[PDB]
Amino acid sequence: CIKSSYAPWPRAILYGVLGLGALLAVFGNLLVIIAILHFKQLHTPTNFLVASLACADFLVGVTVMPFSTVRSVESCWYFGESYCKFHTCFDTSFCFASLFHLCCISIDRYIAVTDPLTYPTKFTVSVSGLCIALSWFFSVTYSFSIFYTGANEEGIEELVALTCVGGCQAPLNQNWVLLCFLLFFLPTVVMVFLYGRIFLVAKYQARKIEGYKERVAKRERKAAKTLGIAMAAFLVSWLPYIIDAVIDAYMNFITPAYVYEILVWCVYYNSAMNPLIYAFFYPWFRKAIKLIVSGK
Repeated sequence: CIKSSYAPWPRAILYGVLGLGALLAVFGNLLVIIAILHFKQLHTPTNFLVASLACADFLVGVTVMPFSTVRSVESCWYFGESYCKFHTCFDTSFCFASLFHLCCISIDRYIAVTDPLTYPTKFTVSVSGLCIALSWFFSVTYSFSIFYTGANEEGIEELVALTCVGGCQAPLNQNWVLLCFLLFFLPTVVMVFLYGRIFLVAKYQARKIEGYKERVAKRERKAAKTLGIAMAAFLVSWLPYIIDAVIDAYMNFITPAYVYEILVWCVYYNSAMNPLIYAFFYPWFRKAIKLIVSGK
């Protein structure tokens, strides 16, 4: 439809800031899916969740990432109008599957920390399997039934570029934006509450071990930084988008297209940081990754 190219200034550093995320989310994730399969020591029921999250994130990195990069910098979608129906249905499922995987990971961590004695019996491969079969089903029966059937555009077509050629977007309407808001919100309160309880337990154990403020301070800092890193990496990536989505539906669609693409990448990018935080932050994973890179 000859839509305005909307080309940016020659400061095209964006390619070297957007493509690196795809390279990370592909290579560092494929290197994690191998360390859980080759080695026979990492076959624990709590590592299957991490492997499933890694696969769901590698799917994003290998399918949606590059096309999203091209669409965001060039603002013109040169890949055919056929894909627009499938591309918008891939990330909508994969990101929510990753969010629910994070929810079960937090639940698992809370169960392990709060209840250490009867941990093996209460959390087996089945529960790990059950967690995986629910999140995926959840990310598939929402994305397909809300986005593929085109039931999210029942009234709003005033965003001149859904009514064009070569334009693809996800303009949630008034009714279904509340459903999306709840989806993102439900698995966040539980995770925050569980991490708060874990931090309180860690502080109590640090208090018990010593006995001196100068000594408890280091333990508190150590126990708080690990949780805060994950909390920030999740919130500052997911929050920006949901806020924008909730504000244009009830609001009369005021949002320049040159920022919406930037905002979406904020949710996407959480993909490049998820494996580097949940896998590489530990000694064991860091040894296996080192061995895989080497000849052996």
